[PDB]
Amino acid sequence: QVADLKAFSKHIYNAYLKNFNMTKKKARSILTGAPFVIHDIETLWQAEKGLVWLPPYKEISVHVFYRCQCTTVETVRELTEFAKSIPSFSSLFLNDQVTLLKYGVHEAIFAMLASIVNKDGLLVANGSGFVTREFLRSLRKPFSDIIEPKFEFAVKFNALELDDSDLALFIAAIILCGDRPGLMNVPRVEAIQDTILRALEFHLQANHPDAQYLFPKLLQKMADLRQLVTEHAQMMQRIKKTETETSLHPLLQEIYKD
Amino acid sequence: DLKAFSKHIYNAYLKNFNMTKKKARSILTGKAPFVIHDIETLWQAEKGLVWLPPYKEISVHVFYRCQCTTVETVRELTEFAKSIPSFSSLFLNDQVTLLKYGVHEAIFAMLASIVNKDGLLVANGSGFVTREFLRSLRKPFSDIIEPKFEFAVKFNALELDDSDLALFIAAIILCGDRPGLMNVPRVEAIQDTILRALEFHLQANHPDAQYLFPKLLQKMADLRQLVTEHAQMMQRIKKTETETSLHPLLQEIYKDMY
Ligand SMILES: CCCCCCOc1ccc(C[C@H](CC)C(=O)O)cc1CNC(=O)c1ccc(C(F)(F)F)cc1
Ligand SMILES: CCCCCCOc1ccc(C[C@H](CC)C(=O)O)cc1CNC(=O)c1ccc(C(F)(F)F)cc1
Ligand SMILES: CCCCCCCO[C@@H]1O[C@H](CO)[C@@H](O)[C@H](O)[C@H]1O
Ligand SMILES: CCCCCCCO[C@@H]1O[C@H](CO)[C@@H](O)[C@H](O)[C@H]1O
Repeated sequence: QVADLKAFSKHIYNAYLKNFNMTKKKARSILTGAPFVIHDIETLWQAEKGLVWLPPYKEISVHVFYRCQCTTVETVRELTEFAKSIPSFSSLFLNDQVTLLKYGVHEAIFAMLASIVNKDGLLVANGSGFVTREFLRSLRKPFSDIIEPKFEFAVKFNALELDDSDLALFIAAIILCGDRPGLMNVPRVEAIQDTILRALEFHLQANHPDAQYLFPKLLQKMADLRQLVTEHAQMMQRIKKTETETSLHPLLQEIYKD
Repeated sequence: DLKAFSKHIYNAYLKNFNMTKKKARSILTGKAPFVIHDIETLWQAEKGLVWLPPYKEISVHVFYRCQCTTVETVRELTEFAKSIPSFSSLFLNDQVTLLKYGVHEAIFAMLASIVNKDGLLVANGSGFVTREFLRSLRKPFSDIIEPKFEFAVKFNALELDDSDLALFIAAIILCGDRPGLMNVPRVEAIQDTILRALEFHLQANHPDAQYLFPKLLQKMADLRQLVTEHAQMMQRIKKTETETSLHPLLQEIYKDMY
């Protein structure tokens, strides 16, 4: 058990290093010293005009909302490849894999957004841009509702000071979740998750030897993320109800379908 | 390119399907399987001569063995599909949608390879269960059997070989009008490529065949009707035979078929 955990953790980290475009290590070097700062309409237009970088244009709040969907779609592709590299995730039947991804990606996305964020804003477009928290909060309701809860979570999450190797096991535990609706092989997914959680506590003891209560704090963060996604899906429902001209990407339609 | 397309599909077929039609026709012709034709021969077959939920009765036992072969063939069809150009490029939920509505059409076409008018090869060709015995099972279980033999005899009269079947099965899976497909234009495009490859392949492989390609297009329509009728019998069995188990994968496949 103790010898198999270190190899397991290393395999998952490699799956992480191989599949995600931005690491917290890379992100943290960009945010400590250059990204083009986007803080109003004019700089946002600048960024789109090649300094940094879709359905037909409409308005600024809707354009940003569309760029949020695009990052989700791309992060889902990365999370799908990550999960496939996970031990025995690929042994599940394909429909169980889709179930885990469907109900797990947004929990993992919000955890991973914390890596590319500080209290003042968000790295965008491979870290070549930085969009400020203040500009994001200046958008129109209902679109601005979805913004600040994610910053409030990320600031508290970044306080735990996790690194990419911790995060790789954290995300894997989010995905391999046994109580997802419609899951076929519940005992098999619970088994995989228990191994990942075991590997995670072992990894934390070695990587953060002085850290107080870090494993149960992380388990609590997993419950916070489910609550965060719950509130986020509620706000997406309001956007769908009250902003009928605004489009939702087909993949997000499938994720949010009941 | 188009020959290369067919050769790639053919190799993914030989790589992923343990029993080929060539092999099956060698066994069934005589280049010798234990014949299962009644209760006693079936018992001998289970007692190591040839080879699950707890036993209930004979007709349910065979019904369970039918489910086991579907589960195993879905696994092979999943890997065959994942080896097809641009099937893997679809999103995973679209891949599952195609398999969900495609596997039984492919399964019934592929079962024709291991069948003659008298019965069916079982357990890697080591057994042969007679159409006679299968028809003699209790209703409602026996109802699922004879429409399949009817289809297969006529299907075998076209005298396809494994090279033809590989493209036929690929065309069945990559099917653009499956319910709930996300990227219909991309699936329709892949299907059109397979079908053009098949037309081209049948020209070379069956030069003297008359109307073979449109006959095969008609067999694909016949397969879809055979599966609709089969799905209705399966739902009636779940209604009237509450003690009989249905494998979870089959529960998920038949959940929304009418
Ligand atoms: C740590 C918290 C950061 C909070 C910021 C809000 O970020 C988000 C909130 C919610 C979602 C979930 C989506 C909603 C459609 C889903 O439902 O899938 C995604 C993002 C990700 N946003 C971006 O990456 C982003 C934002 C702006 C721009 C730009 F440059 F245009 F301004 C470019 C990219
Ligand atoms: C012309 C083609 C063949 C026709 C014969 C009927 O065969 C079938 C009909 C319907 C299905 C679809 C399933 C049903 C649950 C689904 O709904 O998925 C599968 C089979 C495949 N049967 C077997 O392989 C089989 C049968 C008997 C035994 C044995 F030895 F125990 F008696 C062992 C294996
Ligand atoms: C192994 C490939 C064949 C799998 C076929 C079974 C697919 O079932 C479907 O899986 C989906 C989750 O992914 C659910 O949303 C659907 O409710 C369910 O019907
Ligand atoms: C790309 C991996 C992430 C996919 C997440 C979205 C999955 O959507 C679900 O796909 C299933 C078909 O497979 C359908 O049965 C469900 O109705 C649908 O909600």
